[PDB]
Amino acid sequence: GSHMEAVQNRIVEAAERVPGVRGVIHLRARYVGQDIWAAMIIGVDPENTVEQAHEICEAVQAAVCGKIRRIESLAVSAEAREI
Amino acid sequence: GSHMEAVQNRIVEAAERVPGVRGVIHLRARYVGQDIWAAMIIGVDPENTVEQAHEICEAVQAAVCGKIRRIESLAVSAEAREI
Repeated sequence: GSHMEAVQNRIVEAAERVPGVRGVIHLRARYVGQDIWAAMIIGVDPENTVEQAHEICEAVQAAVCGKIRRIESLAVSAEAREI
Repeated sequence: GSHMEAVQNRIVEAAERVPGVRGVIHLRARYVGQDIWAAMIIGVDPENTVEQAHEICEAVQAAVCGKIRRIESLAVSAEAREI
Protein backbone atom coordinates (compact mmCIF):
# COMPACT_ATOMS: atom_id res chain seq x y z
CA GLY A 1 0.00 0.00 0.00
CA SER A 2 2.61 2.53 -1.24
CA HIS A 3 0.51 4.84 -3.38
CA MET A 4 -0.34 6.22 0.10
CA GLU A 5 3.39 6.73 1.08
CA ALA A 6 3.91 8.76 -2.16
CA VAL A 7 0.98 10.97 -1.54
CA GLN A 8 1.92 11.53 2.13
CA ASN A 9 5.28 12.72 1.01
CA ARG A 10 3.93 15.16 -1.46
CA ILE A 11 1.50 16.49 1.16
CA VAL A 12 4.30 17.00 3.67
CA GLU A 13 6.52 18.73 1.08
CA ALA A 14 3.64 20.91 -0.02
CA ALA A 15 2.81 22.01 3.55
CA GLU A 16 6.33 22.80 4.58
CA ARG A 17 6.68 25.35 1.76
CA VAL A 18 3.85 27.46 3.28
CA PRO A 19 5.03 30.41 5.33
CA GLY A 20 5.18 29.74 9.05
CA VAL A 21 5.12 25.94 8.94
CA ARG A 22 7.94 24.50 10.98
CA GLY A 23 7.47 20.80 10.16
CA VAL A 24 4.49 18.55 9.82
CA ILE A 25 4.10 16.99 13.34
CA HIS A 26 1.30 14.67 12.31
CA LEU A 27 -0.48 13.55 9.11
CA ARG A 28 -3.20 11.00 8.95
CA ALA A 29 -4.47 10.09 5.53
CA ARG A 30 -6.98 7.47 4.33
CA TYR A 31 -8.65 6.54 1.02
CA VAL A 32 -12.36 7.19 0.93
CA GLY A 33 -13.21 5.60 -2.40
CA GLN A 34 -10.82 7.12 -4.89
CA ASP A 35 -10.34 10.21 -2.69
CA ILE A 36 -7.92 11.02 0.09
CA TRP A 37 -9.16 12.49 3.38
CA ALA A 38 -6.41 13.79 5.60
CA ALA A 39 -5.78 15.49 8.88
CA MET A 40 -2.68 17.30 9.67
CA ILE A 41 -0.83 18.98 12.56
CA ILE A 42 1.81 21.60 11.69
CA GLY A 43 4.45 23.06 13.97
CA VAL A 44 4.44 26.83 14.19
CA ASP A 45 6.47 29.46 16.13
CA PRO A 46 5.27 29.43 19.70
CA GLU A 47 5.19 33.24 19.63
CA ASN A 48 2.91 33.56 16.60
CA THR A 49 -0.51 34.70 17.57
CA VAL A 50 -3.52 32.40 17.52
CA GLU A 51 -4.95 34.36 14.62
CA GLN A 52 -1.63 34.04 12.72
CA ALA A 53 -1.60 30.27 13.36
CA HIS A 54 -5.15 30.04 11.92
CA GLU A 55 -3.99 31.88 8.83
CA ILE A 56 -1.04 29.50 8.37
CA CYS A 57 -3.37 26.47 8.72
CA GLU A 58 -5.70 27.92 6.05
CA ALA A 59 -2.78 28.61 3.70
CA VAL A 60 -1.62 25.03 4.16
CA GLN A 61 -5.08 23.77 3.33
CA ALA A 62 -5.30 25.96 0.22
CA ALA A 63 -1.84 24.89 -0.84
CA VAL A 64 -2.33 21.20 -0.37
CA CYS A 65 -5.89 20.95 -1.67
CA GLY A 66 -4.76 23.19 -4.58
CA LYS A 67 -1.74 21.10 -5.49
CA ILE A 68 -2.42 17.52 -4.50
CA ARG A 69 -4.90 15.83 -6.71
CA ARG A 70 -7.04 13.31 -4.86
CA ILE A 71 -7.22 15.15 -1.50
CA GLU A 72 -10.86 16.12 -0.89
CA SER A 73 -10.82 16.74 2.86
CA LEU A 74 -7.93 18.22 4.79
CA ALA A 75 -8.15 19.36 8.41
CA VAL A 76 -5.12 21.42 9.57
CA SER A 77 -4.30 22.35 13.17
CA ALA A 78 -1.30 23.96 14.71
CA GLU A 79 0.96 23.22 17.66
CA ALA A 80 3.92 25.19 19.06
CA ARG A 81 7.27 23.86 17.89
CA GLU A 82 10.46 25.53 19.02
CA ILE A 83 13.39 25.04 16.61
CA GLY B 1 -30.91 11.47 28.41
CA SER B 2 -30.49 14.53 30.69
CA HIS B 3 -27.75 13.37 33.05
CA MET B 4 -25.63 14.36 30.01
CA GLU B 5 -27.14 17.94 29.80
CA ALA B 6 -26.26 18.47 33.52
CA VAL B 7 -22.73 17.36 33.10
CA GLN B 8 -22.24 19.44 29.92
CA ASN B 9 -23.31 22.48 31.84
CA ARG B 10 -20.94 21.92 34.66
CA ILE B 11 -18.11 21.34 32.18
CA VAL B 12 -18.86 24.58 30.37
CA GLU B 13 -19.08 26.54 33.65
CA ALA B 14 -15.86 24.98 34.87
CA ALA B 15 -13.96 25.86 31.67
CA GLU B 16 -15.11 29.42 31.44
CA ARG B 17 -13.66 30.21 34.89
CA VAL B 18 -10.12 29.38 33.61
CA PRO B 19 -8.06 32.40 32.68
CA GLY B 20 -8.12 33.23 28.99
CA VAL B 21 -11.21 31.24 28.01
CA ARG B 22 -13.65 33.39 26.11
CA GLY B 23 -16.54 30.91 25.77
CA VAL B 24 -16.76 27.25 25.01
CA ILE B 25 -17.28 27.13 21.17
CA HIS B 26 -17.78 23.39 21.07
CA LEU B 27 -18.19 20.46 23.52
CA ARG B 28 -18.78 16.92 22.53
CA ALA B 29 -19.33 14.46 25.33
CA ARG B 30 -20.26 10.75 25.34
CA TYR B 31 -20.60 7.99 27.96
CA VAL B 32 -18.01 5.26 27.67
CA GLY B 33 -19.35 2.83 30.24
CA GLN B 34 -19.82 4.85 33.39
CA ASP B 35 -17.23 7.42 32.25
CA ILE B 36 -17.48 10.58 30.21
CA TRP B 37 -15.10 11.24 27.32
CA ALA B 38 -15.22 14.76 26.01
CA ALA B 39 -13.69 17.06 23.47
CA MET B 40 -13.81 20.72 23.70
CA ILE B 41 -13.03 23.89 21.72
CA ILE B 42 -12.49 27.12 23.68
CA GLY B 43 -12.42 30.66 22.33
CA VAL B 44 -9.30 32.62 23.19
CA ASP B 45 -7.99 36.14 22.40
CA PRO B 46 -6.81 36.15 18.82
CA GLU B 47 -3.66 37.99 19.95
CA ASN B 48 -2.59 35.43 22.57
CA THR B 49 0.40 33.49 21.44
CA VAL B 50 0.18 29.86 20.38
CA GLU B 51 2.13 28.86 23.47
CA GLN B 52 -0.26 30.88 25.68
CA ALA B 53 -3.26 29.18 24.02
CA HIS B 54 -1.69 25.76 24.78
CA GLU B 55 -1.31 26.77 28.40
CA ILE B 56 -4.96 27.84 28.62
CA CYS B 57 -6.09 24.51 27.08
CA GLU B 58 -4.02 22.60 29.65
CA ALA B 59 -5.44 24.66 32.52
CA VAL B 60 -8.94 23.93 31.26
CA GLN B 61 -8.16 20.24 31.16
CA ALA B 62 -6.72 20.29 34.69
CA ALA B 63 -9.69 22.28 35.93
CA VAL B 64 -12.36 20.15 34.36
CA CYS B 65 -10.78 16.75 34.98
CA GLY B 66 -10.02 17.99 38.54
CA LYS B 67 -13.55 19.14 39.28
CA ILE B 68 -15.94 17.07 37.23
CA ARG B 69 -16.28 13.56 38.47
CA ARG B 70 -16.86 11.07 35.68
CA ILE B 71 -14.75 12.78 32.99
CA GLU B 72 -11.84 10.48 32.12
CA SER B 73 -10.78 11.87 28.75
CA LEU B 74 -10.88 15.53 27.79
CA ALA B 75 -9.28 16.94 24.64
CA VAL B 76 -9.10 20.78 24.58
CA SER B 77 -8.25 22.93 21.56
CA ALA B 78 -8.38 26.62 21.01
CA GLU B 79 -9.79 28.92 18.36
CA ALA B 80 -9.61 32.72 18.03
CA ARG B 81 -12.75 34.46 19.28
CA GLU B 82 -12.98 38.23 19.16
CA ILE B 83 -15.38 39.69 21.76
